[PDB]
Amino acid sequence: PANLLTSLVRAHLDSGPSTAKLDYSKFQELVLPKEDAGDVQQFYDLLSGSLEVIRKWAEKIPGFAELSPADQDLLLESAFLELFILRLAYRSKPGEGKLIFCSGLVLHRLQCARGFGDWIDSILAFSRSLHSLLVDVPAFACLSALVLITDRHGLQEPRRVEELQNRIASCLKEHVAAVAASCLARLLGKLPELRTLCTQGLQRIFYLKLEDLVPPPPIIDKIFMDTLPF
Repeated sequence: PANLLTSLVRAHLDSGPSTAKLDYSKFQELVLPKEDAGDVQQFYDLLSGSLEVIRKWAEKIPGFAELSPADQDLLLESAFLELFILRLAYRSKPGEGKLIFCSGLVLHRLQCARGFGDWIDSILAFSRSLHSLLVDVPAFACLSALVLITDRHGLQEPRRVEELQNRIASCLKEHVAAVAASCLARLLGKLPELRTLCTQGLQRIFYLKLEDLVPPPPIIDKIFMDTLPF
């Protein structure tokens, strides 16, 4: 609460690199002057890097393993892209065009751009906007959880998901009051912006599957296919 807040913080901090574990060996500060196979493979590799991490993070959210197994899977699948983006935006340093991935790998915008396409600029724009809110770690630990624990079509126990959402929203509300209510509304406003960004992700994967230089890994492909409402 209390403990909830602390459990949520501990789960967030254990899901990402220590500042000490950052890896700059591939980082190129000046990128020399048409997407190829290596760019597409890296795109899928970067996305796949978060899969196990977000799963283990979710499992540490109190209540989440008390949802039905099918609702756990559906929540994770539906939120994956949004969670990948939000955590990336928050971890990264958009004033330097530095992307920081959950493995600790650091890359410059231009080293990713051909894989991600335009979407990476949209993600950096959202990241600079996220950074201007100066969201502290506890608030972010709640927000990220709220991205995951939210209503989706096909949940078996939507009310229990709603109750867990309420608990976390309450936790966040109280925390924001303690530290400092339009801040709260500003924070919460990032959730719909994130969805709209997730859409450009689905557009980029669609384009890549069309192009078919390298196919998406099975797990990313499944998320894509299951998250299509047609």
